Amino acid sequence: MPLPIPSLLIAGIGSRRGCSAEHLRALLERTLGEHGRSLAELDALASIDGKRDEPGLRQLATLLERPVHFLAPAVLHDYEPRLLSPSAVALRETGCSSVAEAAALALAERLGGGRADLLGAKRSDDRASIALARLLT
Repeated sequence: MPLPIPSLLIAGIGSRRGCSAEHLRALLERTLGEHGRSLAELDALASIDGKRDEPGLRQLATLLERPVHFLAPAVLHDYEPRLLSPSAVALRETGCSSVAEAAALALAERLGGGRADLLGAKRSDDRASIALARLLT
């Protein structure tokens, strides 16, 4: 009996200082809606670990009752070659050319144990970026 899928869906988030839970949640909702996915289907949120706290992301994780994992800059860098939206601010600050895309892939593959795929390029506004990754199966 092959169980194909714990089908896994992860949202990677990169955000500017101060970005609210409500802002993030609205961007997240629109991003999921583009791909015909619902908040209810997310398994976890991912972002980059650093010193700065982001109360907005922790609050969003509490709203969703789902975890947020913060991943080492070094782990995210491993995903540079597979990113869809190679960036500046990001690359400058974090060494990583898209925090949202890298963190979504990196977490999906870590929780899921095989190859992950982005659903599309990240969606960004002035304050935050969201990317979605799933298990290649």
